[PDB]
Amino acid sequence: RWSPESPLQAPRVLIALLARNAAHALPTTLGALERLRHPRERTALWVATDHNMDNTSTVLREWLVAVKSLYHSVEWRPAEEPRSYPDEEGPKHWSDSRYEHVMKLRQAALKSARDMWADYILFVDADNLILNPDTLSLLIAENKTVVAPMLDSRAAYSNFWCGMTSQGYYKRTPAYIPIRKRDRRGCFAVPMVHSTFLIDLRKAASRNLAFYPPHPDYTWSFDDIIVFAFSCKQAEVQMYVCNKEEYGFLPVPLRAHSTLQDEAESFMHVQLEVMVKHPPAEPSRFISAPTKTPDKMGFDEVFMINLRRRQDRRERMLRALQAQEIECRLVEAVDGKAMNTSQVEALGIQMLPGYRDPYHGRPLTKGELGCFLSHYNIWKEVVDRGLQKSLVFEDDLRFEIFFKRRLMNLMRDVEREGLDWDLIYVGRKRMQVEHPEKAVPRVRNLVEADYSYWTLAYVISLQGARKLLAAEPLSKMLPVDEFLPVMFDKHPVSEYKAHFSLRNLHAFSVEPLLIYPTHY
Amino acid sequence: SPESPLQAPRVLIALLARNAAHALPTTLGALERLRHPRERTALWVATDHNMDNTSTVLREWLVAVKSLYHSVEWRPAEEPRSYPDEEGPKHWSDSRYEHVMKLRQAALKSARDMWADYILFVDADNLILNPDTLSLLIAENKTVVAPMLDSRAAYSNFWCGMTSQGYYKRTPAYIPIRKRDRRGCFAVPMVHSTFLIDLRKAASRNLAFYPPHPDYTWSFDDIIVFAFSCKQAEVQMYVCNKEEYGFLPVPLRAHSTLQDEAESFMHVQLEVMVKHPPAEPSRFISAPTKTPDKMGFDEVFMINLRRRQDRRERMLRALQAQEIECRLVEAVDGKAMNTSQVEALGIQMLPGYRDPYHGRPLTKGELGCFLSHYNIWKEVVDRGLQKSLVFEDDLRFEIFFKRRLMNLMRDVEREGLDWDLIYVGRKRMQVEHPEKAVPRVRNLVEADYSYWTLAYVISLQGARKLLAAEPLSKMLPVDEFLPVMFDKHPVSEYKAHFSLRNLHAFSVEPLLIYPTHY
Ligand SMILES: O=c1ccn([C@@H]2O[C@H](COP(=O)(O)OP(=O)(O)O[C@H]3O[C@H](CO)[C@H](O)[C@H](O)[C@H]3O)[C@@H](O)[C@H]2O)c(=O)[nH]1
Ligand SMILES: O=c1ccn([C@@H]2O[C@H](COP(=O)(O)OP(=O)(O)O[C@H]3O[C@H](CO)[C@H](O)[C@H](O)[C@H]3O)[C@@H](O)[C@H]2O)c(=O)[nH]1
Ligand SMILES: [Ca+2]
Ligand SMILES: [Ca+2]
Ligand SMILES: [Cl-]
Ligand SMILES: [Cl-]
Ligand SMILES: [Cl-]
Ligand SMILES: [Cl-]
Ligand SMILES: [Cl-]
Ligand SMILES: [Cl-]
Ligand SMILES: [Cl-]
Ligand SMILES: [Hg+2]
Ligand SMILES: [Hg+2]
Ligand SMILES: [Hg+2]
Ligand SMILES: [Hg+2]
Ligand SMILES: [Hg+2]
Ligand SMILES: [Hg+2]
Ligand SMILES: [Hg+2]
Ligand SMILES: [Hg+2]
Ligand SMILES: [Hg+2]
Repeated sequence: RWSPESPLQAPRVLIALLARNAAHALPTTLGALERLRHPRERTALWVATDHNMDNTSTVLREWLVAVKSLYHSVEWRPAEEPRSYPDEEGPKHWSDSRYEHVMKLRQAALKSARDMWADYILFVDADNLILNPDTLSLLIAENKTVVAPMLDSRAAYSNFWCGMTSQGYYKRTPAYIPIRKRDRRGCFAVPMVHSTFLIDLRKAASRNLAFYPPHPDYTWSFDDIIVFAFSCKQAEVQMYVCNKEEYGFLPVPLRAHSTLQDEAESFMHVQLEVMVKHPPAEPSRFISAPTKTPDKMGFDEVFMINLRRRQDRRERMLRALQAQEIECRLVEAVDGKAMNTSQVEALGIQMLPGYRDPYHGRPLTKGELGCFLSHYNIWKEVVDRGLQKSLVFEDDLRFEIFFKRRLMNLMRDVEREGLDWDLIYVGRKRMQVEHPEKAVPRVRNLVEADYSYWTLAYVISLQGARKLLAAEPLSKMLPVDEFLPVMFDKHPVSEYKAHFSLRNLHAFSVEPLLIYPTHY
Repeated sequence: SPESPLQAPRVLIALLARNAAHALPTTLGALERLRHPRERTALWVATDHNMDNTSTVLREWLVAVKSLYHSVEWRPAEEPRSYPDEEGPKHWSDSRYEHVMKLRQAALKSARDMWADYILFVDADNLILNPDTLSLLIAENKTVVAPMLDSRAAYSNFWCGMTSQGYYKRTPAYIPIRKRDRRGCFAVPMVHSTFLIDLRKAASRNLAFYPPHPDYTWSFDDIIVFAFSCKQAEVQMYVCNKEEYGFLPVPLRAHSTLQDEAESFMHVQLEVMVKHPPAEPSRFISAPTKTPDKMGFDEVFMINLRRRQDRRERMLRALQAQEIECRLVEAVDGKAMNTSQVEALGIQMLPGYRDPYHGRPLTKGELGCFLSHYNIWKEVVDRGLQKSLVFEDDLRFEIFFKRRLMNLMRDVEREGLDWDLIYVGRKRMQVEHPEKAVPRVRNLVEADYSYWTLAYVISLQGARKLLAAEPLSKMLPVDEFLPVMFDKHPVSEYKAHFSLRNLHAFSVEPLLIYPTHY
């Protein structure tokens, strides 16, 4: 008699979470873990926290209490004191006692998974955002013994190495950039994975894996990730990294003598990078992130141009500026296409005689017309209200890490030197890259702006706002990203610089640039 | 790079034990030798209401094997030693039913909480001889599957039918399955005693040993309550008889005794030693010593060829297991005798004898076997043994052999019967009508035509009567000479050679001994 067997229950996963100074990331990080599409009754939690300067253990304790009954089991190993290691130089310094402790901890979680008869153990670093709720299911689907999902960072850094040096050190290989950029998809054999990975405790070879102590043959640096990677070689366990689709994001590690504020702002940029192409990563419905209070970054006004019909560009920028604690005045963009020929003449608008597109040879467009009038209105607002220094934003731009501190420290450097400036580029397209642009003395990270090509973000002074308006550019209409290089006298074509007489604009540019385009 | 093999599935073995010290050495030994990784095996043991030292045997064993297994849970309860609503140790009251259901439910919750793949229930007196039984059960990929355990009777750990009220039901399919005529895994409405639950299956979440399903309207029986639970869960129960798995004692009545259970499980060990080597106990438990008596006889002989070492070791184990002591008599190899030594004893075949089956005359094997019995008949008269039991070396002992045989001889001597021979093992040739019973002596009948000499009781008066006929000059096989002496041999040509056939012969009814191979 045939009788159908019911389905197998999902694999039994232990999620091991080591947390130190993670209160900045846990609301977003733990919310992502809650919403993993894996049955919570087939999931167990293992949490260890210690050496905390922030209220990391308090956030964890509240979250665990809220989700304890949903899971197969929960282990909780806090240690309030000491808040820092006796042999450390700072919270971001990986001393030997911190290496040893974290190794011992991962080993304890590994043993705990073995003792509770779990199929898999999943390590997730407290600052690792597992955005894809299917990541755990997808990693189980690969039937590997140690597999890791390639997480995206702001740079080439990711949670895997492509080469090793037979001494344990990092090593670039030609295949890293292809894997990193997902040009080659799949799962690849690599000598190193870290941060987040899945161990298959069904595999018999996993019984020989060990986070601590180092293997008896280990003769490398006292590094936690190196000790484990060497343990996979001895057990002949091939580590794999998969990039078949997007899984999550992670911040790039900081230097030893960095600070907790660096780390909190570093993870905030991760949230920004997510919001470039995704909705904002939501927090847990049981953890609440602290309320932020913004400012104008010491400016007289921070503008943001936006066309009302581009509603999704508006919400994205407001979420990004809010997350960076930056306040803006929304300026309605001049819809250049909605202006008939009569309203164009009503403002004395005439294209510059003989203008041709640098890459197609076309006259000025209605889009570039409405774009020039948008910046033209802001220049009018600057002169009317007498704002001495203002920052101007557009609606499609991504922010660099530590954007707020980095620009504010330039503005306190430009001010302390009494620089006679009109236009400071926060984001442009540098067109003169043969010889380097002349650096501005006594003001670090600032150069004299040569021929640029964009107006994504810039600082303008009241002096510069009058200079632009006094050149009456409405009758000599030229796209705004070319009219500015005409005003500081670095435009390549001289048939354009001839129509404008006085071109005494003091233009500078932040170096490196603090803002880039979204879709480049 | 090649992925390593998967580990074996995680199995929790659940063991309820009450008054099982008689079986735990042999039973626990069978489990510790299961071909299934101990690191992938966990133990769950609960014991209570013990009148024997069951609790001490388990603790002695668990302490010795704790370090070898993934986990060990241990639930003992010394007081009380019996249920307040019971009529005896073998009576299943509602408190006993309720407690046993709670223990199995507790074992199921344990298996679930420790994330085991399977839970294997094994009754404390179930001898899982086959070390691969666990592996085989897992292989069938069933949610509730049981191995068919052999018993001395038609009883096994499954039913083929069930009534609309939850009672046992015979079906035409039970016997073919029970005798391994139809081999395979069959869907049945009831399995118990030893079975495997697949906790990987989502349906197993709905199984519960306790409490009964809210629709349960049947009797408060532990196995039926579980059976109805799988019905509500739509989980099909299976039993597999593809090969020999293990052995099971047949349950006893509510008013049976502990010694009945102890001796009933001993018979399981005897049954194993028929076609299999002896079932060894755990090398971590000391089996209790046994004191053998002569069962009140003046002597117990065992005939055996010195060359048949295999038969000797098997009998000396079955006897020692039953606390029976025998004097070993070396048989006379009638095949190693040349034609000169045959005449040296004054031996002549009875004129005209031939085998009633293939027509052969008396054989050399049938010669020395008569002489071995002939030499024992002499030692009886020489030593003056009033009552003696005579054994051979290919015997199958019935259940409760020692007590049933002693009770018979006690019923005989208290009645003063003029007896000379009492068969204990034989082939009854009168099968049309039952043989004439002996009044006032239960389980004893007058021996009609019989045909074996497996084992028998012989008196001094009867030991003289055989030798008085002087049979060496007119020799038949010894199993045909006796029916001549009590005058039941159908051949009047043979009986005509013996002038006085005055032997008074009897037999136990039913027989207590049968051959190893029929
Ligand atoms: O004493 C400690 C130190 C760290 N952690 C926790 O362990 C993880 C370490 O992640 P960090 O962000 O603090 O460290 P990095 O981002 O700089 O990168 C890390 O990548 C690996 C972790 O996956 C190795 O730990 C490596 O040495 C280390 O540089 C985090 O979950 C952190 O919260 C602790 O619980 N206790
Ligand atoms: O209070 C108790 C009563 C029983 N048992 C245990 O229950 C198991 C089965 O009991 P028995 O072998 O003594 O009883 P049976 O031989 O008659 O076989 C049983 O077969 C089924 C499955 O075991 C049911 O339990 C049924 O009630 C019963 O007949 C044994 O391991 C016994 O040790 C206990 O641990 N504690
Ligand atoms: Ca990190
Ligand atoms: Ca039993
Ligand atoms: Cl430094
Ligand atoms: Cl320093
Ligand atoms: Cl804002
Ligand atoms: Cl113990
Ligand atoms: Cl049978
Ligand atoms: Cl029955
Ligand atoms: Cl003996
Ligand atoms: Hg690679
Ligand atoms: Hg590794
Ligand atoms: Hg430093
Ligand atoms: Hg705003
Ligand atoms: Hg059947
Ligand atoms: Hg059942
Ligand atoms: Hg003996
Ligand atoms: Hg014989
Ligand atoms: Hg028997």
